[PDB]
Amino acid sequence: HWGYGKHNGPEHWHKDFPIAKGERQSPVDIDTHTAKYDPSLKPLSVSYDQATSLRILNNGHAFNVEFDDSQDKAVLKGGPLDGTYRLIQFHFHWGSLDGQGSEHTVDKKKYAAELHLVHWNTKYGDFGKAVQQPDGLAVLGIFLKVGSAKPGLQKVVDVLDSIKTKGKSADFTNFDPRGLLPESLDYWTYPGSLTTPPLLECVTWIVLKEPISVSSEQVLKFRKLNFNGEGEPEELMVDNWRPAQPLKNRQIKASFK
Ligand SMILES: CN1C(=O)NS(=O)(=O)c2ccccc21
Ligand SMILES: [Zn+2]
Repeated sequence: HWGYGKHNGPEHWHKDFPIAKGERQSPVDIDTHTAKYDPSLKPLSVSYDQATSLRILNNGHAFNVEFDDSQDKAVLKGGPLDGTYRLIQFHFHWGSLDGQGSEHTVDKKKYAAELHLVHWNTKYGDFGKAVQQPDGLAVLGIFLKVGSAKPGLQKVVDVLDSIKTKGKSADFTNFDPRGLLPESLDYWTYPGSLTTPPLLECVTWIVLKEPISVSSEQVLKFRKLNFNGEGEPEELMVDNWRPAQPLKNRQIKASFK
């Protein structure tokens, strides 16, 4: 099945998932000089004060911190969005080396990692219905660079030992995702897709311009995770990123001058 290896990685995905060669695939390179300021874009509204985290899962591709999305508790609104989008999970993509790991790039620059906060449009009732709609999801993407530690990430880092291998999960309550946000909410936005199979074209991407800084020790602990299950040969969970895909007939809009 699909993964990030030589024989099942991104260049192979189109055989099982032909939408991989579609018209609104993600990620993309953000050419900062070609992105156009759109003064009609509103400020983002990130309302995470009542977020209820539940669990952290190694799914064999990344680790997901999952939230209770049975009520409007942590929501994203405003910006390019119409309506209300509920936080369901976040996860990261990262590299084997600090010079790679992000999915989106900025003027071809690759960051060490990228955080995806995944939200679904409440007008579709559930996540599974939302992913079938062109405006079903809103993903807030945040770049990670290596420098000073991010204090609000440490609780995530310290539980990873307990979910080393595929299929392991651990209770992960009371985690505040506000501790993962940079100061500025300036962003770029474009219509795109999930970045792993099934690669559905259901995402409004909102990518923040300001990266967060994490320490080398923090990202090193991401790289100790495993793609494999327990009792299988160890394959380090690294380079779980899809490279930039053709922009095709899309414009990237900027919220800022
Ligand atoms: C699995 N996966 C990703 O890797 N990156 S993402 O496009 O933000 C995403 C969004 C929704 C569901 C799954 C997702
Ligand atoms: Zn992702």
